[PDB]
Amino acid sequence: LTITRIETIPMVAPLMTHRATIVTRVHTDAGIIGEAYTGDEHETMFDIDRIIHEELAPTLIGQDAMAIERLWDSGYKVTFDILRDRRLGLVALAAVNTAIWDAVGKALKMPLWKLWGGYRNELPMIAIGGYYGEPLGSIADEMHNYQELGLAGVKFKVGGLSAAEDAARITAAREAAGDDFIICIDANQGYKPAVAVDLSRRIADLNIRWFEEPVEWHNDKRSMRDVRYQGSVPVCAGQTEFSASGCRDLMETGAIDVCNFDSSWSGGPTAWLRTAAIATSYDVQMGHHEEPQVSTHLLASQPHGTIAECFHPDRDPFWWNMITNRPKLNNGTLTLSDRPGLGWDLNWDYIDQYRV
Amino acid sequence: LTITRIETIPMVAPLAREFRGSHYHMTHRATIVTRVHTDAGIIGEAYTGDEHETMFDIDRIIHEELAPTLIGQDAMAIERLWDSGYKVTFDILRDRRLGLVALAAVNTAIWDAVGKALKMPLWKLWGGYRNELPMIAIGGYYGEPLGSIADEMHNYQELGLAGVKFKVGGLSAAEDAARITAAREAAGDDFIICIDANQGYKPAVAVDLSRRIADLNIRWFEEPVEWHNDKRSMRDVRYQGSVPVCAGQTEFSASGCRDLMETGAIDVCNFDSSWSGGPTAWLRTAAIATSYDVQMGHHEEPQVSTHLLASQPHGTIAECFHPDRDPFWWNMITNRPKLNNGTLTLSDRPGLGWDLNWDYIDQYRV
Amino acid sequence: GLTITRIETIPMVAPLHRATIVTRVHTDAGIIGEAYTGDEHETMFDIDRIIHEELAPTLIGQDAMAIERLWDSGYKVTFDILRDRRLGLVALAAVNTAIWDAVGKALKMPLWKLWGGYRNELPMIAIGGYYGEPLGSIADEMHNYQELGLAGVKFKVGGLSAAEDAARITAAREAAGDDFIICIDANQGYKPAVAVDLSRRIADLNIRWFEEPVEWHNDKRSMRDVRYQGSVPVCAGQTEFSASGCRDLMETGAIDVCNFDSSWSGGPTAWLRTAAIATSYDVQMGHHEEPQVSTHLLASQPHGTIAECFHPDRDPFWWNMITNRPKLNNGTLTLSDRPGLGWDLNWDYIDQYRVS
Amino acid sequence: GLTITRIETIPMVAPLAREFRGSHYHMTHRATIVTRVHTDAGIIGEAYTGDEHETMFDIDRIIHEELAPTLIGQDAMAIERLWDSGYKVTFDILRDRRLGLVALAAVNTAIWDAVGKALKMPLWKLWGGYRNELPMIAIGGYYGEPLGSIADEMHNYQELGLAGVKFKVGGLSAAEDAARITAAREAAGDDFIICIDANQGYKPAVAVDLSRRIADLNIRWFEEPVEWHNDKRSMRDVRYQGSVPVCAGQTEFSASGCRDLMETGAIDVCNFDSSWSGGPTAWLRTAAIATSYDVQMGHHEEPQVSTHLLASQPHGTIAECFHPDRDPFWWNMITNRPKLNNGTLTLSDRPGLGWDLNWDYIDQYRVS
Amino acid sequence: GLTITRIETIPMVAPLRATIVTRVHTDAGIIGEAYTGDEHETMFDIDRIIHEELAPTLIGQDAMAIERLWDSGYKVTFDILRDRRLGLVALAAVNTAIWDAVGKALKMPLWKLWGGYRNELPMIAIGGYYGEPLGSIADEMHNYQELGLAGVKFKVGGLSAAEDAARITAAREAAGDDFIICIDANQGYKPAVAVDLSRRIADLNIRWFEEPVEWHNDKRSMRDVRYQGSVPVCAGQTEFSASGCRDLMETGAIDVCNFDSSWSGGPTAWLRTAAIATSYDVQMGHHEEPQVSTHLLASQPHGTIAECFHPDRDPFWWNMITNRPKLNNGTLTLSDRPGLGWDLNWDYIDQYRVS
Ligand code: NA
Ligand code: NA
Ligand code: NA
Ligand code: NA
Ligand code: NA
Ligand code: NA
Repeated sequence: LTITRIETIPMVAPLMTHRATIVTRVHTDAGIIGEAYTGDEHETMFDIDRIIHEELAPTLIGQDAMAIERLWDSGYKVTFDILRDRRLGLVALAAVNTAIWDAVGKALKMPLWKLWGGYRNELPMIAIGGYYGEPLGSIADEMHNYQELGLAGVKFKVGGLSAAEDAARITAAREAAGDDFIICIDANQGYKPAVAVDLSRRIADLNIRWFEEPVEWHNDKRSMRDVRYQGSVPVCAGQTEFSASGCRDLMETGAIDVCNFDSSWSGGPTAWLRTAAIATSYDVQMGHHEEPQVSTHLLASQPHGTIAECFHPDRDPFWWNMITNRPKLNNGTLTLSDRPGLGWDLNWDYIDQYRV
Repeated sequence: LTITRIETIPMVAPLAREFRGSHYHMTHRATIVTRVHTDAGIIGEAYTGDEHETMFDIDRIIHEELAPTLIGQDAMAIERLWDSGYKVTFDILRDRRLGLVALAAVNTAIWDAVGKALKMPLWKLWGGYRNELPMIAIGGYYGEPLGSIADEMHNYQELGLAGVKFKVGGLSAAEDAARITAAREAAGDDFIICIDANQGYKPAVAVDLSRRIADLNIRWFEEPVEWHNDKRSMRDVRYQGSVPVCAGQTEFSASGCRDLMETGAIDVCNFDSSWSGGPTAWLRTAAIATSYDVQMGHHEEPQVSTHLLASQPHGTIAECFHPDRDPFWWNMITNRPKLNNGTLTLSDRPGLGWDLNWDYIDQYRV
Repeated sequence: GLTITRIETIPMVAPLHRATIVTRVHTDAGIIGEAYTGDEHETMFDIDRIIHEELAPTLIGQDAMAIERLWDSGYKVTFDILRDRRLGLVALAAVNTAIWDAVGKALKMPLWKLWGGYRNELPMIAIGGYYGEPLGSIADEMHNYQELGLAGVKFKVGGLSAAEDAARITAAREAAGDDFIICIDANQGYKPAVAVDLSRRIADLNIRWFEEPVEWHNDKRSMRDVRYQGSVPVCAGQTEFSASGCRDLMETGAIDVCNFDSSWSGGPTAWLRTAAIATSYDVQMGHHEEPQVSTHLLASQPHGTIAECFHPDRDPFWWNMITNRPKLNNGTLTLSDRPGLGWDLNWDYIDQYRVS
Repeated sequence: GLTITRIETIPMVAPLAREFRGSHYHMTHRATIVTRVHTDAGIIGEAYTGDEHETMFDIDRIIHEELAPTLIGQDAMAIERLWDSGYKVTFDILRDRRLGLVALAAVNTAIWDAVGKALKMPLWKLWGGYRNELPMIAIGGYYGEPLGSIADEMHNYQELGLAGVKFKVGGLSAAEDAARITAAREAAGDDFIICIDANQGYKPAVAVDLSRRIADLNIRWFEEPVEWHNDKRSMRDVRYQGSVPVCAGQTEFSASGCRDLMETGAIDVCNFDSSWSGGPTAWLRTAAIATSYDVQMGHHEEPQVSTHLLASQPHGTIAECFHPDRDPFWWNMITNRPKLNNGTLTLSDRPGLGWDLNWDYIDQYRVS
Repeated sequence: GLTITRIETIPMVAPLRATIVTRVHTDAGIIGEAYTGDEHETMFDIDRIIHEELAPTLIGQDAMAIERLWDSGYKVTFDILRDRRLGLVALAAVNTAIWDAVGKALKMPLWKLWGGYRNELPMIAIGGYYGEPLGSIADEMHNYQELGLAGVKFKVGGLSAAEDAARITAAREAAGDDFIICIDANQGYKPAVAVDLSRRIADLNIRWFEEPVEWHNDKRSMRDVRYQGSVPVCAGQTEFSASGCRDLMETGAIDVCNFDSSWSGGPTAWLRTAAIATSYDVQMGHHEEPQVSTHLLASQPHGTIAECFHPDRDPFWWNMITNRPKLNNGTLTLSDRPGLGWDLNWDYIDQYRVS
C-alpha cells in the first residue's frame, strides 16, 4: 500500500479563545486516504507541520504503509533533535502514525478498535470540567448539563486551592450528579504531596474514580506513589510522559493504577499500544488524556481499557462539530461502528472554514 | 549416623469429598510416608503432602534420584545431603514441584531421624522459641459444603480451634465482604479470621474487599491477586488496603520468598516446606524473613509446620484442613496433641514426635 | 532442658595490646559452654559490664537449648541508643557463642556438623601485606606464610595509588606462585574509580576477592560499581551490624562474598541468618578473622569459603589460645568430631594475661 | 582569607534533676563541648554541640589531635576544602564512627559561625534565607512522668510559649501508648503540635496498630517507629499501612544514609542531626537531597544550630528543645536566646549563629 | 538586605549563536550580571518570561534570600502548555545574576562562596565534529594543544563502533597521552553499539563517555553501557531537575553528572544536584557555560573539568569577557574578584544586541 503523498491542514477555531489541530492525510496508490486529526498544539502548530513535511514525508513517500514498525522506526529519528522540545517530533510522528493506521484499517476493512485487539466496542465517556471560575456555570449546573448531554461522568479540575476548599468543590459535584456518575479529579500537577494526601483522605467516601496528576512535576513518580499509598483514591498519570519507557517508570515505581499516556503527544497508536502491553504486565489499567477521535478505538481494543474523555462543546469544538457521524451517547456510553479505520466522516465545511 | 535404607509407602485415603467445581465432587487423597533407616536403631519418618495425581513420579524421583545420594551417607550432615540432592530440581522438562517435593520428603524424614539421634524434639532443635501455638482450620468453602457460615465457625470453636482461614476470591468485593462479616458475627471477637482468595481477584477488587473488612479485625489476606504479577499487585493490596497480606506458598524457593519480601508484598510468608525442598529450605526463608521483619506462616502440613513455626521467634499460626481434605493429620497420627482453647502444645518427644497409625497405613498403602 | 546456672567471663590482654573475653556458661549438667570472642581493646570492660548486668539476668535459670528464645530476649541490649551499637552486639555474641558450645557438648555434636555439616575441612589464609613492611618485604612475608602451611594471604591495600598497589600485589603473586590464594583488602580506603583502576590492573593475577574496596558512606552502591566495572569479585559484610545490613549489601548487588563477623554482630545465631540469606542471592560466606568460631561456621555451609588468621606476631590468640589447633596440611585445616567448638583452651595463656 | 590561628574547646558537664527514661535508655547528666575557632581577623567562631557524657574526652582529643592540625593556618572561608580534609577522622574502623563525626561537627559549626561573622550574615540567611521565624516544640512525655502528669506537662509547655511536644512512646502496647497520646491531645487541645517518637521501640505491626489508633488526633509525625535493624523498610511499611507521616534520619551517620531512607520511601520528614554527623555542611547536603524527594527537613534537638538550619530551608519544619529540668543548656548557655511567643521564635540579624554565650554558666560547669 | 530594583535583559545574536545578558540592579550600587544559554529560537519567549513572570517576584525583594526567591520563581516551570526548558532557562538567568550580585555584596568570589574547594581546574574544548569543520582530527587536536587546552570532548554517536573507534584512536595518536579525551555521543547509539565502542577504546585512556545512548531508556541503557563497557559514563545535561539527576544516580547510570545550570534553573538547582552527587560518589561536571561552570565546579570537592568551544564555534566565552583567565598548562585559575568576576565587553554587546 504505497504512500504517494502527505497532506496537512492546520486549523484554528474559536470557543483561550481558540483551539488548534492538524488534519493529516496520507494518500496511497490505491486511492485510499488515511485521515485523522491530532493534537491541540497552539503556538507550535506550524513548527509541527514543518517537521511533518520536511523530516517525515521523505521517510514515507513511496513506502509501504502496511509496514508500520518499519516506518515508525525510521520516523522516530525526528525525536532525536536535542536542540528543540522533544514534543514537536513526537506530535509530528503521532500525526503521521495515526493517519497511516487509518489507511491501514481501511485497506484491511477493519475498524481500528478491532484491528488493535477488539476487546469490546463500547465504553463510557466523561467530560473534562470543573474549571475554576465557573465558565460553564456553577458546579451543580455543570454537572447537570453533562448529564443532559448523556455523558457518564466528569474529570473535575482541582489543584488550585487548599485541600479543604477543593474537597468542598468535589463534594458539591458528587451532591449534584448523585451516585450514578463517574467522578475523576485532576490536579494538573498542582499539589505538594501532603496536600494531595490530605485531599485524597477527605474525599474517601465520595467514590472518586481516580486522582490524576496529583503532585508537582519534578519528583512526580515517587511523590504520586506516596499519594497512592498514604491517600485513599487510585492515581492516574502518564499524559506527561514522552515515551513508553517513561510510562514503564511510572508503573515500576508503583506510582499509578491507571496510565493516561497521550498517543497524540507521544508518537501515536504504535507508541500507545506498547504502553498498553506494558500496563498489562503491571496490572495497570489504560486510560487516555482526551483525543476521543483516537482514544475510543485505542481503549476499546484493550481488556484493561477504561473510559474515553472529551470536552464540553463550548470548550472543544473539534469533537462535537468536525465529526459528522459521532455516535450518540446512550446512558453514558459510546458504541463504535464497524466502519474501517477510525471510521469518521469529517465535516469538510468546518475544515474549509477554519484552516489557516 | 549412617543411612542404610530408604523406604517409601505410597498411600491413598478413602474416597473423600472435594471442595471445588460448583458441584459435588469426590477424590482420593494421597501421601508418601518416607522412612530413613540408619545403622543405629533410628528410623526417621515423615509423610508429605497430598499429591494423588503425581505421587508415583515423585516416589520414583526419591528412589532413582535421591536415594543414591543418601544410602551410606551421614544423615547428620544435612547441608551436604541437601546440596547433593538439590540437583533433582534442575530438570527443565518436568514440573519443578516433582523434584522439590521428593527433596522435602527425604529432607523431613532425615530431620526426624537426626532429632531422634540427639533426643531433641524438632521444635527445639530448630530454635526452641516456644512449644505451643494457635491452630486454625481452612474452611468457608463456596457452596456451604460444611454448613452455613455460622455453623461452620461454631464447629471449629467447639473443636478447640483458634480460628479459620476462610475462602474468598470467587465473588464481588461486596458479596465476599458480607460472607466474612457473617463469619465474624457468628464467631465473636476472640477467633482468628484469615481470608484466602487463592489468587482470585484483580487488585482493585481485592483492595475494595480489604477496605470493606477494615473493622472486622481480619488477621491476614492470603494470595489476594492473580498469579502473573502477584508480587507487585499484592504489594498494592497491602498498601492501598487495610489488611496484612500473606503469600509464599506458590514460591518454589527461598529466593522466590526473598523476592516477595523485597517487593514489599507481604506481612506473612506461608512458604510450604513440603512442596519446596523441606525444612532446610523453609528455615532459610525464615531467616530471610527476620531480616525483613516479615512473619512466618506455613500453608497446612501441620505434621511439620507445628514444629517449624513454634521454633521461630516470628512464627505465627498452624493450619489444618477438614478431615475430608486431610485425613492424614486426623487419622494417621495417634498422639496428636489435644487442642486446648485454640492452642496446640508440643511434647518433648524427639524428632517430630509422632506415632503413626500402622493400621491406617497398612489399610491404605500401595 | 540444659539450665544455665551462671555466667563467667575472663577479660584478657596480651601484647603483640590485643584484647579478648573468655566467656563460660555453666549448666546443671556440669557442662560448661566456653568461647573467646573479639579484640575490642578499649571497650572490653563496657562489654563485660553489659554481659553481667544486662544479659546474665535474662539467662540464669533458663534453658540454654532454647537458643532462639534467649537470643530474642538478649537482643534488647542492642536497643540502647546512647552507646555504640557494637557494645551490645559484641556482648550478645559472647554469650551466644558460649551457649552454642554448651549445646554442642550437651548433644555431643561438633558445631561444624550441628550447624549443617557441609564439610569438615577448609583452607586458611593469613591477613597480612601491611604497609611499612613490619613483617618484612613482600617476598619474605609470602614465603613465611607458605612455611607455616597457610593456603594464602589477605593482602592489605587501600593506601596508595592503583599503580603502586597493583605492583605490590604483583610482587606477592610472583613470590608466592599461582597455587596460593591472594585476596586483597582496602579497609574502605579507595575512591571507587581508584578501586576500579586497581581491579583492572590485577585482572590476570587470579585475585580471589577484593574486600571493602571503597569509602564507608556510600559503600554498598560504590562497591557494586567496583564489582561490575572492575574485574575481581567483591567481599564485604564485616562492617554491617545485622543480617539486615548484609541483605542490603546483597540486594544492592554489592558483593560476591559476605564476610560478616559473628563476634562483632550477635554471634552464630546472627551469622547463620546471614548465611541463609546469602544462599538466596548465590553469595558465598566468608568471615572476618575469628578462626576459633569461623572455622565451624564456614565449614557447616555449602557456600562457605575460607577461614582467616593473622601472622603469629600480629595476633597471638589463634596461635596460643588453642592447644589442640589442627595442623595445617596443604593449606587446609580439618576439624575433629569433638563436641561444641572442640577446643582445648590454653589456660597458661589465659591465667597469665587475664585482668580486672 | 580568614586564617585560623587557634582551636579551643571547653568540655562541660551539668547534673540533671531526675533521671529521664525513654524506651530502653535513660539520662542523668547533660554534657557538651564549647568550640572556639580563633582567627587572625579577631573574629571567634563559637558553638556548643552535642551531648556525649561518656565519650566527651575522647571527642575532645580527636578535635585537638586529629582536626586542629588540618585547620590551623588555613582559610576558614574554604569550607569544602576544610571539611574534605577533616572527614578522614571518620575513617577509623576501630572506633565508633560517631566519635569522628561529632568532632567534625564541632569544628564545622564553629567555623560556620566565624564565616557568618566575617561576612556580616546570620547563618539562617547565609544558608538560604527562606524565613527567620519557626515553631519550636519540646521533647517530652517521658515514661515515669518525671516532669509531671501528662496534662501538667502539656500545660506547662503551653505556658512556656512552645508550639507543641514530641511525645515519647515505643515502650508499651499500641492500646496503652494510644491512651497516653490521647491524653496529651485532650490536655493541650487542638492548637498544639503533637509529634510522637518511639525511639525505634516497636515491631512494625505494633507501630501500624498505634498509627491507626491515633489517626484522629491530628498527629504531626511518627518518629523512629520501629526496631533498628530493618528500620528503612519497616518504617516505609508503617508509613503506607498506618495513618501518620513518618520521620527518621537522626540515627544515620551520613547524607548517604538519609538518601537511603528517602529512596526506600521510609520517611516524610528527615530529622538528621548535624551535630552528630559532621555539622552543617553534612546537614545541608541532606537538605538538598530531601528537596529532590519532596521530603521535609527536621532536626533532632540542638536548637542552637537547628534554628538557623531549618529556617534557611524552604522545606524546613520545626525546631526542638527540652524542658529546662531535662536540658539546662539551651536555657542557660545563651544570654540572648530569642523569646518563645505563641509557639514560635524569630531569629535576629546578628551575624553567625548570633549567640551571646553565658560565660558565667560555662565556668560553673567546665571540666578537665 | 540587598534589595532588587530592576531586572534588565539584553538579548544577543552573534555570528554564526545566541544568548541573554541579565542584569539585576540593587538599591546598593551593585549590579549582578551574567550571560546564560544558547537558545536562538525561543530567546524572546524566554526574555518575556523573565520580565513578565519572574521580575514581579523579584522587584523589591532581598537578593540575599536566595531560597525564598528561587522558591517563588520556580512556578514559571509549572506551565503544562510549554516546553519546561523555557521557564527553567528564564529561572537560571535571574538566579545566576542574583548570585553574582550576592557575591559582589559579600565581596566573595563565587567559587569560594559556593564552597571554595579550589580555584583552579582543567578546561577542555568541545570538538571533533563530523565533517571536520575545524580541520582533520590531527590538526584540530594540535590546535587545542596550541591554545593551551587540557583536552577535548570529542563527538561520536554518528557512525559504527569500529568507525568512531578509529576516529577516537586518531585523536589519541595525534594528541599523545598527556591530553584529556572525553567522547560524546549526544544520545546517538543503541546500547550494544556503545558497549562495542567502549570496549574498543579501553586502551586509549578515555576520561568519560557522555550520553552514549538513545533518549527513551537512557538511564537503564547507559547503566548497562557503564557496566558492560570499559569507560566511565557521564550524563545529566538532558535532565530538567536535580530529581532527574538523582534518578540517573540511583539507577547507577553515571560516574559523572554534567547537569547544566543554565538550562535547569541556575546555580541553586545545580548545587542541589552537586550535593546529591556527593552521596552517590558521583563526580560533577557541567555542559559548557564556562562563564558559570568554572565557579560551580571549582567550589566542589568532586568537581572535574570545565568546557568551552573552539573560538570559531563560540564567540561568547572568547569575546564577551575581557578579563578571561589565561589557560596555563591546561588549567584556568580563577581570581578573587567578587561574584563571577567578569568584565563584559560592552562594545561586543552593543554590536550584537537585538530586539
Ligand atoms: Na490531566
Ligand atoms: Na495506605
Ligand atoms: Na492459601
Ligand atoms: Na577486611
Ligand atoms: Na528522636
Ligand atoms: Na554532551
